[PDB]
Amino acid sequence: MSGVEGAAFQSRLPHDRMTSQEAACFPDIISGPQQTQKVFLFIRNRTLQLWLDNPKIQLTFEATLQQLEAPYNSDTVLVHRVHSYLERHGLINFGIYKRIKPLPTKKTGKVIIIGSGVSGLAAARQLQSFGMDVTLLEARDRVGGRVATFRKGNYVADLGAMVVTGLGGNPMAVVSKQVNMELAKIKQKCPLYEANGQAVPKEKDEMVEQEFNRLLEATSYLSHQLDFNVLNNKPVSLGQALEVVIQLQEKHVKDEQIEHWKKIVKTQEELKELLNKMVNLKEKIKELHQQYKEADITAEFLVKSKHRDLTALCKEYDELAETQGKLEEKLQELEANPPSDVYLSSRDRQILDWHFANLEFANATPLSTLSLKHWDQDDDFEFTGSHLTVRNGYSCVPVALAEGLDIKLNTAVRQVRYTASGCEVIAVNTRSTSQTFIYKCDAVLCTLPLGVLKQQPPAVQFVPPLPEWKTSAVQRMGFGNLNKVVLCFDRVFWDPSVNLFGHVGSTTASRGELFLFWNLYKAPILLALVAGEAAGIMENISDDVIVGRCLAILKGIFGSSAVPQPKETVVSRWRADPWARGSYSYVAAGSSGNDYDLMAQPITPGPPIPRLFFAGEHTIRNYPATVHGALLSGLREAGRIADQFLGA
Ligand SMILES: Cc1cc2nc3c(=O)[nH]c(=O)nc-3n(C[C@H](O)[C@H](O)[C@H](O)COP(=O)(O)OP(=O)(O)OC[C@H]3O[C@@H](n4cnc5c(N)ncnc54)[C@H](O)[C@@H]3O)c2cc1C
Ligand SMILES: O=CCCc1cc(F)cc(F)c1OCc1ccccc1
Repeated sequence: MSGVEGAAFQSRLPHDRMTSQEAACFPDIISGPQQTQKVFLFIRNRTLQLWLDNPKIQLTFEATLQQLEAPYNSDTVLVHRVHSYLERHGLINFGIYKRIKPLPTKKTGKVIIIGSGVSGLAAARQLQSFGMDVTLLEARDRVGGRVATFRKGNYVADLGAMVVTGLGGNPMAVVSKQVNMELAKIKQKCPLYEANGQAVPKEKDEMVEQEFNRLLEATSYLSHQLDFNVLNNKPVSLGQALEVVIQLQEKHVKDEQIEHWKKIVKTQEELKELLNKMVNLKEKIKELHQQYKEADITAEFLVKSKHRDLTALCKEYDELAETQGKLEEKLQELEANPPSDVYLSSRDRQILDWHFANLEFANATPLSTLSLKHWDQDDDFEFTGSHLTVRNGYSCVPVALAEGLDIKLNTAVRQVRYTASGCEVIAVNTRSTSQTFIYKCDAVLCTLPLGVLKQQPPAVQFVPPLPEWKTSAVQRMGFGNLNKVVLCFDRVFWDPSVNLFGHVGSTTASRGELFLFWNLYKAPILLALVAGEAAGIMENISDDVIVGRCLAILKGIFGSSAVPQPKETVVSRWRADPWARGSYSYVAAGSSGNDYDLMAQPITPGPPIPRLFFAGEHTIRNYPATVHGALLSGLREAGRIADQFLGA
C-alpha cells in the first residue's frame, strides 16, 4: 500500500471515503461533484502523512500548503478547512511536539481537568494548544494515573499499563516517536508449569489450548447465532455459557462411553450364546461319535450313513468356531479401543483453568461477570502489528505529556458544582486535608476512573447530582481488577529468551493467583500477575507473604537453590487504591457497548449549554480499558469542548 493511504490507515480512517464525522463538517463536499470529494480525501490523507512522517514538530497550515503539489496547493481555502478539521479533532498536532506558533498569551475560557492520567493530560495539551486556560487537579503525588512505573536503582517495572497493542492505527505510535519510548516486541512462547513445578508436556499444552479455543467459539455460536443471551430473566455471563458448553462435551463423552459399553455387552452375549450353542453341538457329536463306533449290508450302508452324518455336524461345528473367532476378534478390538474416560482429566482441567485465568487477566474480571453477548464488542478495532512492552517504563509517556501544564498534584477533588453560569471544583490538599481549594471555571472535564465514579458513598459529590441516565450507566458497567507482584533479583535464573511463563494453579477458584510471569526488562525483573477472583482477595495479603508464594512457585520450577531472595519487591493493590478502585472497565453482563457512549455524553444543567465533560478509558466504546483509548478520549473531549467555547 501507498504513503497517503497508509496515513489514513494509521489514523483509523477509510482512505477512500469520508467518515460520517467528515460528512457533517464538510456537507458541501458530500453534495458536491465526485471529483471534489476525491480532492478532499487526498488533501486529508496527505496532511495526515505530513504529520505522521514527522510528529515531533507542529504541522502548520502554511507548511501544509507548501508541501502539497499542484493542483492541490492551489485550493487554499479547502486546504485550510481540512487542516483545521484535523487539528481540532486531534488527528494532527496532538501529543508533545515543538510548537512553531507559540502559545497565545491571552487565554480564552477556563477549564478544570480532574485527573492527570493519559486522558486528562491528552485533553489538557490539546486545550492548551487551542489557547484555553487549563488547570489539572490530580490527587496523587504524580501524574500518569493507571500508568505507574516503579524505579529504584537499575530496576524499572510497570505496575499499571505495560503493553502497546500493535502500532498499525495506534495513536501511541505517534506518542512513541515523540517521547522516545523503548519498545520491544513480546515473544509469543509461554511454557506452563503444573503446581508441582513439572512442565506441561507439549502434547497437553497443545491439546488443552485447542480445546480452550473450541469451547470459546461455542459460546460465541450460542450468543451470536442462537441468541442464548437471556435465561430466566437474567443476562447470560461468559462464565455461565462456558459451563454450559463444557457440560455438553461431558455429556458427549459419557454417551460415547455408554455406546461402547453397549457394543461390548452385545458381543459378549453373542459369544456367550454361541459358546453354549457350540456346547450343545459337542454333546450332539458326543452321542453320534458313540453310534459310529459300534458299526451286514444294512451295516455297510449304516457306516456310510453314520459317517455322512458325523461329518455334517463337524461342518456345523467348524463353521461356528469360525464365527466364534470373528466375534472375539471384534470383542478384543473393542476392549482395546475405549473412547475417552472423561472429557477433562484432573490435570487437564487445571491446565484449562490457566487459559480461563488468562482471559480473566485480559478482561480484569471473573468470567462469570462478563456479558456473553458483548464482552468482546471492540474486537473489530484491534490494531495490526505485534505487541510491545515499554522497556524504559510506560511512565515516560504521561511525564512527557505533563511538560508545561498547570498541574496541581496532591489536590484531591471532593465536589463538582456545575450550573448554567459556570462551574466550581472543590478540592483538599491530601497532605493537609484542612487546606481547601475552590476553582471557578467555565467547564469541568472529568476523567475520574469508573471505580471512583462507582464509589458508594461517593468520593466526589456532584452538585446537582448526575442525571439518572448517567448514574444508571455507571452502575451497570463493570470495573475489574488486576494486580502485579514485582520481583527484582541480582541475577537472572529464568529462561532469558522467554518473556512469559505460566503457573498452573491447583484449583478453579484460585486459578488466577500468580498465574503468569513476565520477563520484560534489562534488569533481572519478574512480574507475577494476580487475576480473576484472586486479584481482589490477594490485596489482603502482606507483601512478605505474597512474595513468599511467588518464590515458592519459582523454586518449584527452577529448584530451591537457584532462586535467591529478591533485592526489591513491589505489589500493586489497584482495587484498594482510592484514586482508581480497580484496574479498568469491562462490559458487565447486562451492560453493553452503548453504556460507553453514555459515559462520554456531557451534562447540561437544565434551563442551555454543557458544562461537565467526561473522558477516560471507560468513555470510549471502540477502545475501552486501554492507554490509547484513554488518549483518544482526551483528544475527543478537547475537540468537543473547544467546539463549544471557541466555535465549530
Ligand atoms: C494493572 C493494570 C494493567 C493494565 N494493562 C494495560 C496495558 O498493558 N496496556 C494498556 O493499554 N492498558 C492497560 N491497562 C489500562 C490502562 O492503564 C488504562 O486504560 C489507562 O491508564 C486509562 O487512564 P485514564 O486517564 O482514563 O485514567 P487514570 O490513569 O486513572 O487517570 C485518572 C486520574 O484521576 C486521578 N484521581 C482520582 N480521583 C481523583 C480525585 N478525587 N481528584 C483528583 N484526581 C483524582 C487519578 O489519580 C488518576 O491520575 C492496565 C491497567 C492496570 C491498572
Ligand atoms: O497489563 C495490562 C493489560 C491490560 C489490557 C487491557 C486491555 F483492554 C487491552 C490490552 F491489550 C491490555 O494489555 C495487553 C493485553 C492484550 C491482550 C490480552 C491481555 C492483555
